[PDB]
Amino acid sequence: SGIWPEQAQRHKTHFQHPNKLHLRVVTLIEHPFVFTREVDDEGLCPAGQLCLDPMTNDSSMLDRLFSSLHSSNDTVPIKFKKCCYGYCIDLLEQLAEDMNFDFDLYIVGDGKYGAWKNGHWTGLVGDLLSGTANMAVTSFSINTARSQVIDFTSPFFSTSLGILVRTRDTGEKIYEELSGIHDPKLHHPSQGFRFGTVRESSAEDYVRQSFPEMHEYMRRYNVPATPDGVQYLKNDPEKLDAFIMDKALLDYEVSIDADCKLLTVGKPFAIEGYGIGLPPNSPLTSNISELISQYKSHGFMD
Repeated sequence: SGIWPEQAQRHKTHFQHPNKLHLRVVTLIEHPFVFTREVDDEGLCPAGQLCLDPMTNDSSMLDRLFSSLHSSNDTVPIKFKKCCYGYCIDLLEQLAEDMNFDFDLYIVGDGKYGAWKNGHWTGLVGDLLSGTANMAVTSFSINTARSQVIDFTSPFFSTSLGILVRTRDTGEKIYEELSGIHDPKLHHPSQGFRFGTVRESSAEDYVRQSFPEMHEYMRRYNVPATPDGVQYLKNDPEKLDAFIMDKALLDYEVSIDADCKLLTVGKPFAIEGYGIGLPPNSPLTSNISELISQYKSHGFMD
């Protein structure tokens, strides 16, 4: 008793087996990808993952959270513990099972992508450039000037930008006959067409770098998050009109729309791609690429 590996495998590996490599993975606050909810009285997540949100994008805070999670102190408060579940959690679990690495995932304080602000990068790009975060396996659109500061991995899902407008009540029901970026009514507000986008996102930076003259309305109509904007659009007072975002993020919102008003129309344009940020000088990039290729070939990711 004590020397046998099966009898001793209670809190450690089988027999001097290399445990999961502790990595720093970060995710967003988007509900279609990770549904932020509360924990039970025991402080665990049976269906979701033990994701922590400190309400701040501080490197020391996440360092302390990872130091407390590795040890058995369990000093995290009750209301700080969250249960994240969705596509990102399942993908991270599959990657951890197929590559044997630690699936510790924390919630970023800001909850957005992070565009060029104050002459630097915020959100996830700032954490990737600082050196704290090691992987960025989540919804992350590849921008023009953003893919040159960090090494994006192979996009697991070829996403695109999709216009999300409401069906104006008219004798058939009419709507916004938009064709895409080349549409004339998209650049100039057609009869006071309010422009709205996600704050500190890739599409926002793309619009600011392409045509900054129409970015004032988008900056003044910054929404806190995607579900908040969806709920504001579904509300009776029509405050915003344009909700251009990724197609995969808005598909879940259109599917659960009980009002049959929000829908994604228009031809697929501006292929962004859900990239994965990863700092250079890392041998795990090839393994992640091979795993993504295997998932796309087998079809289990779909």
